[PDB]
Amino acid sequence: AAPGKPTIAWGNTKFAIVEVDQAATAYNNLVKVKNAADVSVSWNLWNGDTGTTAKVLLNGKEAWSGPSTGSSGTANFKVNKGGRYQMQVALCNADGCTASDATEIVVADTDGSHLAPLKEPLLEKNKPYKQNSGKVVGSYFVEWGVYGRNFTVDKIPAQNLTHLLYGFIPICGGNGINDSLKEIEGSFQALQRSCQGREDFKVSIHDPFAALQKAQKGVTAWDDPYKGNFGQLMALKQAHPDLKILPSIGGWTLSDPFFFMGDKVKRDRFVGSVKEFLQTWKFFDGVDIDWEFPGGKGANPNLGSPQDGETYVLLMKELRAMLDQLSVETGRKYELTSAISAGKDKIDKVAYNVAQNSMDHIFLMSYAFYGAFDLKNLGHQTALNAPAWKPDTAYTTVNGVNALLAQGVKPGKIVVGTAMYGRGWTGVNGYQNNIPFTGTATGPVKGTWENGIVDYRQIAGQFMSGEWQYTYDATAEAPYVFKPSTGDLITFDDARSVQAKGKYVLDKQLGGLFSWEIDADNGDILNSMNASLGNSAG
Amino acid sequence: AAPGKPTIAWGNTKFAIVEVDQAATAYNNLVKVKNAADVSVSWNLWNGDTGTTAKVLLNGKEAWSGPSTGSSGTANFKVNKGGRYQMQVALCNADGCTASDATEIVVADTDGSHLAPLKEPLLEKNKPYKQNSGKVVGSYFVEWGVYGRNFTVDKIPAQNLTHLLYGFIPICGGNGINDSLKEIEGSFQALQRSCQGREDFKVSIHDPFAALQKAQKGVTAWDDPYKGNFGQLMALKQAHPDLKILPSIGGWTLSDPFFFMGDKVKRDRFVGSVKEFLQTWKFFDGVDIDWEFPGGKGANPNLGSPQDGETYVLLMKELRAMLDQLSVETGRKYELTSAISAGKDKIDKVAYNVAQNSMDHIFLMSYAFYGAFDLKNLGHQTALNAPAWKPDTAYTTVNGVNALLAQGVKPGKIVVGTAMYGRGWTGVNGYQNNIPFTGTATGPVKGTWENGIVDYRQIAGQFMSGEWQYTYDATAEAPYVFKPSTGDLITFDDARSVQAKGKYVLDKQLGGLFSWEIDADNGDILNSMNASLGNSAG
Ligand SMILES: CC(=O)N[C@@H]1[C@@H](O)[C@H](O[C@@H]2O[C@H](CO)[C@@H](O[C@@H]3O[C@H](CO)[C@@H](O[C@@H]4O[C@H](CO)[C@@H](O)[C@H](O)[C@H]4NC(C)=O)[C@H](O)[C@H]3NC(C)=O)[C@H](O)[C@H]2NC(C)=O)[C@@H](CO)O[C@H]1O
Ligand SMILES: CC(=O)N[C@@H]1[C@@H](O)[C@H](O[C@@H]2O[C@H](CO)[C@@H](O[C@@H]3O[C@H](CO)[C@@H](O[C@@H]4O[C@H](CO)[C@@H](O)[C@H](O)[C@H]4NC(C)=O)[C@H](O)[C@H]3NC(C)=O)[C@H](O)[C@H]2NC(C)=O)[C@@H](CO)O[C@H]1O
Repeated sequence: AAPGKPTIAWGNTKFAIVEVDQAATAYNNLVKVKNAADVSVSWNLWNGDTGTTAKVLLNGKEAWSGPSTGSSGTANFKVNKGGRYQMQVALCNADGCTASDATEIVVADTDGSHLAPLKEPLLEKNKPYKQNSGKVVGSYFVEWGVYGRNFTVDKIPAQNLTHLLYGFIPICGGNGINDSLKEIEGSFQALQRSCQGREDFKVSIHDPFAALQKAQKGVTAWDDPYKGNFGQLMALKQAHPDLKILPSIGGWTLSDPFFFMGDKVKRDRFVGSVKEFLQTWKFFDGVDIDWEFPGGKGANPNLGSPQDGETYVLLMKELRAMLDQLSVETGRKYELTSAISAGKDKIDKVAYNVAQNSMDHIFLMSYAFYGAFDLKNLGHQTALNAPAWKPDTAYTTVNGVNALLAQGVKPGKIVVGTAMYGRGWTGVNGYQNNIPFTGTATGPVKGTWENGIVDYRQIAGQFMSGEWQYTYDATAEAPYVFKPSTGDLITFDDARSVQAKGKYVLDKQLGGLFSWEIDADNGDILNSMNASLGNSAG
Repeated sequence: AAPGKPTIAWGNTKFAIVEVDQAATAYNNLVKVKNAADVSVSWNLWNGDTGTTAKVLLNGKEAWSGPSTGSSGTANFKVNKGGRYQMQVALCNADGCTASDATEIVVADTDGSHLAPLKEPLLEKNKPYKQNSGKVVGSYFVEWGVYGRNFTVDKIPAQNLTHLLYGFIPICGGNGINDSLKEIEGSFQALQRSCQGREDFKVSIHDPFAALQKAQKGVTAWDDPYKGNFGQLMALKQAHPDLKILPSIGGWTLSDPFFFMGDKVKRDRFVGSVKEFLQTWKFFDGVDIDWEFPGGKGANPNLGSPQDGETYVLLMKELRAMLDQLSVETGRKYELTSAISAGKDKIDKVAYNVAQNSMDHIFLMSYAFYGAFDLKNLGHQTALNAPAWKPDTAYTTVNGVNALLAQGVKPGKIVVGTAMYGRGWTGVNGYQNNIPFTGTATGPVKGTWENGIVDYRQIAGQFMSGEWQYTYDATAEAPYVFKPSTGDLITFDDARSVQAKGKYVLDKQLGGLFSWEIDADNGDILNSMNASLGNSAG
């Protein structure tokens, strides 16, 4: 007669292809990529003949087989594809095979194949849009926003985006390489801990706790291998297979390392580490380079060289070559983007007409044109055009787009920036004809998280009432609120200025719109980005 | 400044003092009693000075301490008491100690200290009673009832009992020692597998899957160490701290080994294994001996000796001595009981007037007086008295009680048996004056699970309607149903006969009532046991 029916032993059923060390703070030790997950299963036979061969099946297919030598057995084998499997133990003899009931086993991987789709309801004022315009609709999500700002991946209105960028992936390096981090308490040290034993110029993760270990919706079980932002992004990719999720390298305080990349030894090491990062974290779809900025004038006053433009063009061509190789290895399309200054003095330091051939999209940072960093020359921080009182204004969106077009950049590559936050000053005084922008300020406006910067949510929630004046400048295409008693002035984007940017993109055949930063919107800004580009509601 | 605040690493938080091998079918390998659980905790420090000393606290008390030498650490230590603890990791230096948030850890033990109370709602017709009569209200639960009968520990109306007996714990032994098991397919083999490598005459668990591994309400997590009947009984003891839960050794098919216990070498080995079993499974409160029966005439026709009475008295005295020692070692009260034949021919083979001094209670099996085992001499199987048509009837409850009293047994030791099932015959014919008990039968009645035996639930649900006659014999104090067309006759207890037994117990100052078997009642029988003994509703 056939063997008796085995009973699968109680035991762990959760396994991973990319293992995470739960007691590691250095990136080198934190993740281990294997070619396959090590899986184990045991069984007991409470009644009958134990058979002569025991097998482990996954969805009916043999993953292991060996001699059946007693009432209990154990099998160890490898599983090289992530997902959930119905696993059975079958005992066979010449008279037949008898299979156990199935037990589900989970085989984790960083594409999120083991995870349920994170498909959460839209919050605040976000309304549903269908990405059918063919235009980019992007936004940045910040790693550290999960703490005070309490804005996690399950709160991103993901169906309303084509591109979701993660700021920021740091480049390892200590003294003289990431000195701009020292301006932020504990930040430089944090990177040195993450990069312990790791060469400089290789990428890492700045805050491994936020990126991978903090419990978040959908990834709360103790043995869920990937938690934090990366575990939720993987689940988000299961929910939105076409959303492009790009890791952004750099930003204001993590850009110093780019200034050393004129040394091809360092550049090659960096590019190779980006390739490894994408092989490790499969939910990511390319790389965004946010170098602020070629030529200097970024956070570090001691960096910047006339050689930076060349280095930027080389870097893009080599990134593209690496991504093209990864692309054919995997059958996937990988994207290469960059967030750049929108000021013509900085644009002119790079030959974008050449670099564009390596890039899918150029995220023109048409924001922060003005702000509390300059208390004497006030102006709209993210306007489309110059204002009527100063038609010579250098820093406007159109001027940055025009600088790119004048180099020969194709219009379709250019993605216009929208601000989901305002910049502002306090004590504004000595202005003429009721236009506060003609005076000078005494300091920054009180921000939501930091001086001189205010979330759009707070502008709409608190500064559109009481003594606050509201004006929409139709020449510049920019809103601003002003409190005459304290002289507080805030410049930002609102639904109408975003609609003007969107119409401008469609008229000039530009690539779409992107924003900084997603946690600060209440929905009004992203709704307008979507509507103004022609995306159908629903 | 004090050290930074550590983050407890994700990891297993469930540990056990008595470990269970998930891939073991032999009792020797299945459970491992340790003096303490091996616990482990790891931690990372994402910000700050790591301190110079790291400590693991349980409810604020140090369980481990060692030098803090880096950003991550691991501690291994022992916990010798079951329960749930709030565990913290603190990093200290001369300037202060900084403790992590707490993480609960579970330390399992077999008293059920790690489990939530299994306090389930009464089902079917069971109504709530308060054990305030001072009388025993007992019932047996069968290990194998969790399969076809689907009657699990969460279905026991536990608040309505003083004593819950578990049938049955087997005594290891193969050929010539447990031959009565061979009458049940796979049963003898099952015991040989459980007892592999274990000496004969030591106790074991007959079906380890039902007793410890089958998922049941309250004990379904893969890493819950104790599942099955024993895990639920532990949780039941957390819910009913005063309920006495006794393991019963023997029964109809596991009694053969007792017949060899005239050899003190074997008897001592048995008693020592009972002590070990109670040290291992702390939720149990003593031991019930169900030897059927001293003198033979049990399942095995080749066993029985005139020496059995002596062996029984010795066994009880030695069990009592072992329990008295365990009792003072633990501060607990342990009970020693026995289920015995109620026929005077069998009672007379034992000097109960002597054995009673070692026993807390005598469970008089005043049932199975008659049944399909004898097709020619029909009669009430569990009546209080003889019927009017045969006032010389030997097997009645009163006669068994009277045999005990005549030896000198104290009335308070005697617990009267009630049947939660009926016995019956088919083809009953040749009876006079409409009393079916005067005829003879052609075979057994069709049972619920086995021939000639019917659950009371089924008697009430199916055989109290249609062609079935119902009669209550007030002389005997016994109900019976009869189907004249097929000649099917069933004898059992009902609420009224149980009330007569209960009044009899109170009148004669007996110890209380017990029943066989709890899964077969729909609530009517246990309700009456409780009411008739004077227990207040509620
Ligand atoms: C003496 C003084 O008055 N000098 C003035 C100049 O400083 C000034 O030009 C503006 O200069 C500031 C630097 O202080 C600069 O603002 C940095 O701007 C970048 C964007 O280009 C920001 O970075 C990106 O966006 C967010 C923030 O918006 C970053 O946090 C993120 O890392 C980056 N990524 C993305 C995708 O957004 C920096 O955050 C920001 N830093 C500070 C300190 O604010 C403006 O870009 C400069 N503007 C131009 C047009 O160059 C000049 C012009 O107003 O006036 C001089 O007087
Ligand atoms: C030739 C023939 O006709 N002989 C008749 C005799 O057999 C007979 O006496 C009765 O004999 C049967 C044995 O066949 C016996 O029934 C065994 O009874 C015990 C209880 O005493 C049962 O065991 C316990 O209870 C349940 C069952 O009710 C068990 O399953 C459990 O293991 C035990 N524990 C508890 C707590 O309950 C046996 O299950 C049962 N076995 C069978 C096969 O049914 C009766 O006890 C005998 N009665 C007396 C008074 O001795 C005799 C009397 O009717 O008639 C002869 O003719």
